Order: sequence, then C-alpha cells, then structure tokens
Amino acid sequence: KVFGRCELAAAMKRHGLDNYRGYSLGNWVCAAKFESNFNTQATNRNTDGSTDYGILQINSRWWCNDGRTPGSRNLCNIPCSALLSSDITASVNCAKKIVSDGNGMNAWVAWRNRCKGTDVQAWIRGCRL
Ligand code: NA
Repeated sequence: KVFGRCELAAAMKRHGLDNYRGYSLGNWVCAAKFESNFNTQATNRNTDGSTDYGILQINSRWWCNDGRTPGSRNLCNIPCSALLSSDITASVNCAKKIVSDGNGMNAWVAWRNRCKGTDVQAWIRGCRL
C-alpha cells in the first residue's frame, strides 16, 4: 500500500507514535517519506546482506526474522514480511522498540541526514488529526 501523507500521519497517530520518546508526528512522517516514499512494500538490500522492510525500512540485522541474515536477531519477534503489510501495526510496534534502543531516531540514518533539525511540522501541515 502507498499511503497518502495525511493518511499515514493519521495511522501513526492512532498507533501512538505522535510524540513517542519525544518525537513529534512530523518526525515519523518525514522518516517514512525518505525511507519508503510511504510504500509499505518497500525493501532495500544492505551490503552486509541484511534487508530493510516496510514504511520505516526496519532491518533484519536486529529487528525481524527473514531467514537469510546470518548471525541476526529478531528483537521485534516478527517475520520481516509483517513489515510489508497494508496494516502498519507491526511497523509501528517495532519502531517503538527501535527508538527506545538508546540513539532515538538516529537509528534511521535517513532521519538523521534528511529530517533531523528541519521544519518537520511541514509533514503534517493541513492534515485533519
Ligand atoms: Na533477523
């Protein structure tokens, strides 16, 4: 599923991501935009052989099981395929564990490089929330 910008902001808010670990909703929408262009079916293969899955490009090295990332963990206790669902519940629940891991949203290199310190409120401007 390709979300609309305000459609994704509503789904994230409903699942409690708005101001989670102090990150305003525009931070999460900005990260999803640059990670996945709001596509739940986004995938990216990393050089190390791990894969990033879903709207927030969550990686198999630590967070999900895909059966093909030697030495990896599954700390969100999910198949990585769950991260590609039109239902963002698994992505959000796993994002909450990631952003609690110590480095906040720096865990998302695209958030650090393209969202951090920018006017992230523009990502929820005009949305009925
Ligand atoms: Na894994």
